[PDB]
Amino acid sequence: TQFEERHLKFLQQLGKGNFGSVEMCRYDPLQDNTGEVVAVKKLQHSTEEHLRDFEREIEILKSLQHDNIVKYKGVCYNLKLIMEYLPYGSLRDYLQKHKERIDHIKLLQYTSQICKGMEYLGTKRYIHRDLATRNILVENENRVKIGDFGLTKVLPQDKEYYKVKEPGESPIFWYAPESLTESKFSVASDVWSFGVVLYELFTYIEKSKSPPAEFMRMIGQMIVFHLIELLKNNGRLPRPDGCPDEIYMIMTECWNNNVNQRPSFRDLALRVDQIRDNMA
Ligand SMILES: CNS(=O)(=O)c1ccc(-c2cccc3ncc(-c4cc(OC)c(OC)c(OC)c4)nc23)cc1
Repeated sequence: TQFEERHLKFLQQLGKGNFGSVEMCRYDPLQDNTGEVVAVKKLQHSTEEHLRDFEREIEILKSLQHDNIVKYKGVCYNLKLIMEYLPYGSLRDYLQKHKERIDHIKLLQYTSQICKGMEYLGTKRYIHRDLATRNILVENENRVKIGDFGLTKVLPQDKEYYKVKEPGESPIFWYAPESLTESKFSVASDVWSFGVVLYELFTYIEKSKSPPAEFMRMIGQMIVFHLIELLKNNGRLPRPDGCPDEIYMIMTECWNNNVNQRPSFRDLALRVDQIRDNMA
């Protein structure tokens, strides 16, 4: 689980997000082109503050072992996080690319896996804070994984929420109202954002239907102010084209202004699994 920098061969840039950057590399310590391909995450620019967040992120990933969470492999130290490489990339891109070939039953299979991954985080009192299809990865056609933990926090021992306000662009169109108004993040705000993930899936990532596109439409520098007002006024993302009522109702329940009335991830998984069965 200690990887030597000299043996990591760069192949391509996989993405940037939240001050981190990820590369596809081949780890080839025998220098004979037989090593495995791995994903390598590094800081875009290493502050001492950002370095300390990165170290906690590594600890979090390392503590997670679950079929629907990307596998930690080790570190390389300019500290680098080494992970398994998932060959189908981000669910956001995969879904868009194969939309004509992925049915509702398959979306619910992915939805179910995301819920189980999230329930597992919950058991460790981890709050993901960045649930979005762009952060979900595809291992194969039957299996997705939560694939990034850059914003993930551990709840204090004595509170059910964690207050945090970072510099940078926040993904406001996936945020719960209380995250926008009070900077409070909790299992319940992860549930809110999960409802946005579910919306993303059922729109098949159609560009004009993205959460920023739909909310901007509804609002017409103070964008956060008007987003807050819209949500307090029960403005919501619409039912996606083709989305059944019972699935849209899962979304609308995740999007409760009342924090304590949102479903649990365990109940989300049950409902999804039941609807899946009914469809099969
Ligand atoms: C969305 N946030 S991010 O861009 O910083 C990011 C990028 C990569 C990963 C990541 C973390 C751990 C394992 C990964 N395995 C494969 C791919 C991946 C593979 C792709 O191709 C097969 C691809 O398409 C170019 C892609 O685009 C985002 C990501 N990405 C992996 C996590 C976050």
